[PDB]
Amino acid sequence: AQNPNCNIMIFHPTKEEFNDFDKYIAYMESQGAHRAGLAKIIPPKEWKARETYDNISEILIATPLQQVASGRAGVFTQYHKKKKAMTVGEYRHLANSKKYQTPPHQNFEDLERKYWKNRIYNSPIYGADISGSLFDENTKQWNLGHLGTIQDLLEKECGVVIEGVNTPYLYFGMWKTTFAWHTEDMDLYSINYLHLGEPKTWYVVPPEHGQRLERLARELFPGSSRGCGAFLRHKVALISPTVLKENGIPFNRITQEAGEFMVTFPYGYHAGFNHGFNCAEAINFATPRWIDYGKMASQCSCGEARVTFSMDAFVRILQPERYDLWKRGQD
Ligand SMILES: [NH3+]NC(=O)c1ccc(-c2nn[nH]n2)cc1
Ligand SMILES: [Cl-]
Ligand code: NA
Ligand code: NI
Ligand SMILES: [Zn+2]
Repeated sequence: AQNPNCNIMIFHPTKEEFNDFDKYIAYMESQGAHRAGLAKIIPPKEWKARETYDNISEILIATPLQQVASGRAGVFTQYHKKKKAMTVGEYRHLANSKKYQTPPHQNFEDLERKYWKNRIYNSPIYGADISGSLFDENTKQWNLGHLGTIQDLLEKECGVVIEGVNTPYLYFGMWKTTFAWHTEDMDLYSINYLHLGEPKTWYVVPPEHGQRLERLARELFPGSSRGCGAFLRHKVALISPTVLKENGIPFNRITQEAGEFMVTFPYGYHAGFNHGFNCAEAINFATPRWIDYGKMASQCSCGEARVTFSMDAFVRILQPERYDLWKRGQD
């Protein structure tokens, strides 16, 4: 069995290997990459996303979100407070202000230590889920706006057309902006390209061990758990690497830098934080190997989670017994 310890693998495709997206995902899996839940892909030197980032300041962040924590430094939830709209140029200036700028630090480990010590005492602002793309239309390899759609994948695997579309999203981050522990909607894959700026640190639990993380989360957030049997679907809970280690939870960590892709695999729980001002682009995708994960994915039906109408067809077709109750939770 490949990659039996479930390490995060890093790949360096050649320009030729970068042509066929789907083929390379399958190749990574043949090497056991999926066992970790996350892989890093470093593009060949010949490749570029777009020519420059000099002209992005006028993009609008219509609803920046302030991420306010409660709890303890290693075990906390966060809620998103809506702020007034601002441009990417305005948000960059805010990220670099004394209030929000990254502190002086020696290396990525020293910054990580500072993050876990101090995150809860600050409330960073970030831009999330902004439909759009920064890949140039002429970039033919690994352009996140031009991957096979999930709806076409289900049609090719299972036989029936469904409604829905599948387009990328942009994210603008600053120091301490935080992504809570989660798997993707319907346990899909995701891919994330860090276009510009400071790094993003990721934590990931192997898919084979995801129920260990779920168990711990129920223990650590007991009121949440009573409320919803899939509360990690709400994407609000943080548990530090120290606490995971204390509890014996298998996990790994890695830092993504500008110009690198990260792929998350079906049912790979992940969380992390941004080092400073940055811009990333991400989208969910499927392969044939996803279909069984999608059939088995937990669902939140308590109301809290709420998602793109595109998830409706996936539930309806893959999970007909659960559909009516899930649909009640979407209202
Ligand atoms: N599936 N979405 C993610 O894994 C994800 C979600 C949000 C963020 C984020 N970056 N700064 N705050 N949150 C980063 C990644
Ligand atoms: Cl700090
Ligand atoms: Na490890
Ligand atoms: Ni994710
Ligand atoms: Zn719920």
